[PDB]
Amino acid sequence: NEIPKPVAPAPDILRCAYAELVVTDLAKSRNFYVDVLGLHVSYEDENQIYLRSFEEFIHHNLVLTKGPVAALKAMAFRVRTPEDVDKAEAYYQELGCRTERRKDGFVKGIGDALRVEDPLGFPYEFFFETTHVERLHMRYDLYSAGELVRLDHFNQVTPDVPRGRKYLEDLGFRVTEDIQDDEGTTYAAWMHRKGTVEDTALTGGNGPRLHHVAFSTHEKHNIIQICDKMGALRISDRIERGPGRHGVSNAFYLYILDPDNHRIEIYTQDYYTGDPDNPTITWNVHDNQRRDWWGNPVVPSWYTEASKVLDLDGNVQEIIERTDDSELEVTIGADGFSFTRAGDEDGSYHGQASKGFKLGN
Amino acid sequence: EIPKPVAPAPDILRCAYAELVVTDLAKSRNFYVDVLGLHVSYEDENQIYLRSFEEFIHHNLVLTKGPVAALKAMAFRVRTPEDVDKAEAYYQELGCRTERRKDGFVKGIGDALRVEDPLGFPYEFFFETTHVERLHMRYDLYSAGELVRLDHFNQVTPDVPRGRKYLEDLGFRVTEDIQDDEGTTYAAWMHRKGTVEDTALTGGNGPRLHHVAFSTHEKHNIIQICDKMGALRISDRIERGPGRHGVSNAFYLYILDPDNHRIEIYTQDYYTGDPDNPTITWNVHDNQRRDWWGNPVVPSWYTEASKVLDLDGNVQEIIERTDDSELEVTIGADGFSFTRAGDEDGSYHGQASKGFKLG
Amino acid sequence: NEIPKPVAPAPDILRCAYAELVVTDLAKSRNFYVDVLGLHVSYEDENQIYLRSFEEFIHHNLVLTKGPVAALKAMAFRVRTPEDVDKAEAYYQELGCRTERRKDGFVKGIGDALRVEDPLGFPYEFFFETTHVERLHMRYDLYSAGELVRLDHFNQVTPDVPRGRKYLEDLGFRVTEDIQDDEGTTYAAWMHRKGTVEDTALTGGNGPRLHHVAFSTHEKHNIIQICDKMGALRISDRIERGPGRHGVSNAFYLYILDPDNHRIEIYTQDYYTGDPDNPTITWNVHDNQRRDWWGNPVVPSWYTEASKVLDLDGNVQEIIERTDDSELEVTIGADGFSFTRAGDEDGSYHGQASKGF
Amino acid sequence: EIPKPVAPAPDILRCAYAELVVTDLAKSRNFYVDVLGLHVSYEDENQIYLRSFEEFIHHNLVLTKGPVAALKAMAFRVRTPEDVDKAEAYYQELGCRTERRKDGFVKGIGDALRVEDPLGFPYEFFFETTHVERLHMRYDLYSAGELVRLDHFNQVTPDVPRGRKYLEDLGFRVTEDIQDDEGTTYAAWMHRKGTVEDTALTGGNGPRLHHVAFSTHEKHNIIQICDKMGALRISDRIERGPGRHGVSNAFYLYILDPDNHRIEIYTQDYYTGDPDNPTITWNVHDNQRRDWWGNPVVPSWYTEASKVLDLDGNVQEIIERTDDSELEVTIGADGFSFTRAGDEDGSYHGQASKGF
Ligand SMILES: O=C(O)Cc1ccc(O)c(O)c1
Ligand SMILES: O=C(O)Cc1ccc(O)c(O)c1
Ligand SMILES: [Ca+2]
Ligand SMILES: [Cl-]
Ligand SMILES: [Cl-]
Ligand SMILES: [Fe+2]
Ligand SMILES: [Fe+2]
Ligand SMILES: [Fe+2]
Ligand SMILES: [Fe+2]
Repeated sequence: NEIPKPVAPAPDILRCAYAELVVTDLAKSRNFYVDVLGLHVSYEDENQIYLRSFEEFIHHNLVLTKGPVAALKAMAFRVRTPEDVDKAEAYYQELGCRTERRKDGFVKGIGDALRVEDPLGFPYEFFFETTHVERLHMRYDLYSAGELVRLDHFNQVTPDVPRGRKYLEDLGFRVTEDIQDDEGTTYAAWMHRKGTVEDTALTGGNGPRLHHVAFSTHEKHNIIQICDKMGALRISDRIERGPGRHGVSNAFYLYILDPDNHRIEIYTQDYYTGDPDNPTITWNVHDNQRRDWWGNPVVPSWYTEASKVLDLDGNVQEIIERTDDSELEVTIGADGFSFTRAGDEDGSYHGQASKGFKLGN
Repeated sequence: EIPKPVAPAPDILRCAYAELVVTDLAKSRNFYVDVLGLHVSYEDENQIYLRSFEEFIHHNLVLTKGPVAALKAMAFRVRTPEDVDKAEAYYQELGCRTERRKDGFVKGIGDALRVEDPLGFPYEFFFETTHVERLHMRYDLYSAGELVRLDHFNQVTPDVPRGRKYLEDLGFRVTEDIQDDEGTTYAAWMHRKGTVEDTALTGGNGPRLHHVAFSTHEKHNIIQICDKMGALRISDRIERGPGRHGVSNAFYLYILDPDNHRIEIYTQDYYTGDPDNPTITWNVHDNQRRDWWGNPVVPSWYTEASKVLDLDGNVQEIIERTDDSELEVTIGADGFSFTRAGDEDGSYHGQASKGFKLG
Repeated sequence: NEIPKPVAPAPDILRCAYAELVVTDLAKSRNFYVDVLGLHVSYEDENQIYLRSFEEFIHHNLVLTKGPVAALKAMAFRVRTPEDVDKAEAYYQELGCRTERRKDGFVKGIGDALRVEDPLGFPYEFFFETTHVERLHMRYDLYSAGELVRLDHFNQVTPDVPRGRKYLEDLGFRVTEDIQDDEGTTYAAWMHRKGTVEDTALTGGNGPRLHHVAFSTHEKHNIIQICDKMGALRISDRIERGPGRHGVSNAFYLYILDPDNHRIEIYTQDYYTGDPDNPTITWNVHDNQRRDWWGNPVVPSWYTEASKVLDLDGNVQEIIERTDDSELEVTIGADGFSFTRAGDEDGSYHGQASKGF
Repeated sequence: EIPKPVAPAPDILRCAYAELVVTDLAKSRNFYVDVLGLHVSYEDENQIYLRSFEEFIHHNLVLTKGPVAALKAMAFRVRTPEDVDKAEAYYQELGCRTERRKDGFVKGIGDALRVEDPLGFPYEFFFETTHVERLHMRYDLYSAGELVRLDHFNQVTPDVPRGRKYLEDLGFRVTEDIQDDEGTTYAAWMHRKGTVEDTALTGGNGPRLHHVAFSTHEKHNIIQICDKMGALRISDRIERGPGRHGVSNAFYLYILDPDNHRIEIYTQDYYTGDPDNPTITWNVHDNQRRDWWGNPVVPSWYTEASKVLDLDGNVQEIIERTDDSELEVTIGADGFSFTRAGDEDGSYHGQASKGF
């Protein structure tokens, strides 16, 4: 059921800014994000770790908060002015959503902040005020071979992609690419404020769940190094998918799994989307170069597994099942189909994945 | 067992070129020149002679039109003219068929010996070759995917220790191999030129040619070949990869030519030229041995390979492997692999890694 | 003399979009930009070549226009809406600047467009409407080892940097980085709309002149390849400066010279500036890591040479002399000084450039 | 000329390590370990032993505390234990001073011969060495600037042809050199291991050690060294580069340690292992021979180099080059260079390139 456009003006959103993830063992999670991935510690204590990327000047891009149930607690967007936090509150109230306003922040290093249970069941935060820290962008004495330089985007699993898409468009996100079929189904969409392919993205599936948080690197070899290091640490089982070239976004990518199975994407070298008539690219769901441009098969966990999300009380949001067709099922499932060249039987796949693989039992 | 000759082994420098029989010369040319960017040393209606960016000998690859795609010769350069005579005496003592041509079998090679070796493979040994313009600083020509050297061959043969011993007598030194705990050898890598490999043995029905490998300068050059193949909408000819190898530590990719000949693109293995270079043995169930990142080995990699010819140009008969199959013991329905030895977490039973089973 | 802030609202400027460069030999220029640099032809004829980068979808990033005097004819910024072109027109009219509007464009592939002689003497164009073309961002069948992927920025030589900076700020550009000394002089400033370090930048010097136009690559090796190719073509003398790591911007860079001596920068991997309180970085002019972070010396030509610019009638703009201190003189001239570590005599340079020259 | 011994030459595999005397061990450690990321094989209060990422022999660099910074030994590994005996006979026949230590001069080397060679350089030959963990897949340790192998040495010596013929007799093959039309040789590069160089000769006053070179995997690893040096505010210790070489075709950088020992970082030269590997001669006036992009060579690169020690640890006396100077004929007041031979456009007279 369609989400109405409020009369109240949308807040002016700059970018994705940070996620707060609940984690079950804080020391194990620190080992992953600090020792394996090289994120920089802005603050920590016995309950939380606050981490930032190489080029960041706001207080953090990631808060790890200890709790009993691993989940997304908030995805936070920075807004352009303090007054945009008021606009966000009015906007979401008009939408009939539950909201919570804290003048001195939910997490350290953030000031006046609004959290909301959005119409798709996701916990969004909007804030302007944040504690500036040392921007480490020229600290090459600290630079790692796998350095994560920026927070890039979030990706959300939600059952009805068009419903979500219209709501985000009204909030001022522009869709850059999407995946559809010839029968009216949308499987995924990507949308931005900051002028890259994405600040958030919708993946069709049971939800609300958080698919991933993405960080970028400077160069492709930096992503290769993360893989290499995970091999040396004998944690290659935590590399879920990749590395690859995306069709959607044209980025070089890797997906890995934190100790609570929160999925992290490492990403580089997408393209500029800031013009308001930026061409929207629609890929057909059966095109086997859409997700991995080289045609490598998409691991089934990538479609089925995602993180729980919390409501404003800290309880897990109940999952609503997708009734639209499943991307997994129509591409690599038993009645699935994919092609390399449209209309060519050669290099097509019927009821199995590419490259000689089938879905595991 | 293959006996060690009394005659001295030829001093082999390196792998030098392969002659591949191809069925459609123009389609093969499109692949090797237009897609992969190899440099033409000579061509006519019957053959295309190709070299890599840094080569100075006449060629690294000869594509010969013929009725049945196959490997016709894998050629090693020897240190001196006299080493061709040494190769001839050596293989005659082994009781192999040999053929000697004072003026070469292909253009740009002089005095050369071809043999049907004890494993059924057509080896060539030569010294003399026509030098060409070494293109190593021709950055006006350099591709985003530039292939810079010929690196190695890889041969499929049923009995790896038997082949390994024979190659050792020939002066190749084993760098890495893959074994299990009950004494089966699945693969071995061996060199002359001070890299991980000049040729390599993969256990399987043979003789078949598994692949020919070319290097690039950097990892991104390999990524570009993938990217270009997607743009050309030939991603279905990317067989496996890209990845980081366990064995060799090289960054890699496997692609298939129009006759299904497999080409590896490879970079950044390590120096093995010291005589006590430490050998590395990997367990066959170690899921990081082939792809260090644990990505699954596609089953065609284990099953498919090119035919090889005898000196008459007929296809060599295949002999079946009786030792255990790497595919079966790792990714088949009774297969298993681990991430950490002894740890059930990150182990895979009856399927491949990353959530796939065999198609 | 301070440029006043209009009552009229500023246009919403998205980004630098294209430059129109007058060149004297269209074929020689084509050889440089297409054959050497690999830019993509959107359109050409006997008078003009329209070129774009690998990831662009608007008609072009660079127009080469044959003419008698090599010069910048227009530096063009795209605005957010058609109504922003009206805003630009009112804004510059209130500034008392000469303006010209053409509903059907000045160059092919651009629709309704306003050109102005701006208060610093530069020919700015603002436009929204443009013909979309095939975006080549996944055409890896065409991708060059030196591929130029985006237009990034322009850099302008102007005698009074503070005066220009205030005007650009009023127009909506935000200063990301600058170079000053301890005596109240500003030598350079960088400023943006699109959320990178720069869409345009001001270099203190006699002006108006165009210092350079900059294009991006994906990776540092792509810039190295441009140098390697120029060596192979035996045109290494057209490499002016670099490659290097910038202090200001933190980008990896290269400066080369086209056949009419128009300077092109190749640039990669600066940082995100889109937050409105993005911290502004000020360097001291004597800091020998401010321009090349590795302390490589800046050749004098980089400071003294720059392209002519045209007025709306196509005539060369008269050059006004800088009276503020010269960055060349104070760092590498006879009485110049630079340091590696502030306050350390070791690694400092008196009356000469770094690294032995 | 240095006569060829009748005794057989030792079979030399490769350059293996250098022993550098340093004046302040902790400062040197900071440079080679904390800045450059070399891996500790052993240390104590007098010495630090260091290796590159892909090495399995005990070390590639030994830093020894001493009163005067100098090269103490440049060591080549030989193929067999018997090659040490061959090296001893060979240098004895040459009339050179030698010292054999059956248990080595430095830790992790066994039976070793040091010699004061005919050019005044302290060479070591050894086979026996303690194997260590080869770190080539320890990506948990890998630095953004990782030094992966020892590549070569470069020696300053007054008479390049004399040194070249000596090295050829020892089995080194020349790959590239720089000459002029009058017949002067200014520099030569020569190898055993099938790369462009294991050692190289630069014309100048000598014996002095010009540099020791380490390789990286990729060009960005070299860029990272420069960026790191910037961040550490020691950019003044970047001497020359980064660049593409003409000779060798390698991507390069030169930096200076705390005692002004020069280290090259190098990647992506070409294969030279075939015995008829084509030799490349550049003209000294060709401005792309050293830096392919035509960037000027700073005078310090031609004039400055490290002292070397004799076997008593005293500094070797230096012999002045009497052949023409490459500095003088290219960038000095009467020098010149060209971009394109015969073209005055892109030529530099009495001046280096690019405006200096
Ligand atoms: O299959 C793997 O990944 C192991 C391996 C290593 C080096 C090679 O050259 C090769 O062809 C295969
Ligand atoms: O000076 C130059 O640039 C030539 C050169 C090539 C290879 C080397 O290893 C070296 O030290 C110097
Ligand atoms: Ca359908
Ligand atoms: Cl995807
Ligand atoms: Cl600069
Ligand atoms: Fe993503
Ligand atoms: Fe291989
Ligand atoms: Fe610039
Ligand atoms: Fe060197």
